[PDB]
Amino acid sequence: MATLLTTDDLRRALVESAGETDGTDLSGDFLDLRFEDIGYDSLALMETAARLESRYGVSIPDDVAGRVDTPRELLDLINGALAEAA
Repeated sequence: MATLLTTDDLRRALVESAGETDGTDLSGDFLDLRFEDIGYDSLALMETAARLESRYGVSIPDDVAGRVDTPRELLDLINGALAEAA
């Protein structure tokens, strides 16, 4: 048993990192939009990644980090990576 990454948790983490609360509303459908579509800069995005690692005790690999595009796939990746742990 461990604390998995949830929708709302992910939604919070993006906000907690950036703080950008103008124009971009994650109160709807964000998982299907790309990071740049939800108004998140690459730098602020990787800052968010550090927050994920710090919370769930995980770590995101170099190559796969730059191979994602939408939040959904990021969520799926870390969820699946946790699912491989017992």
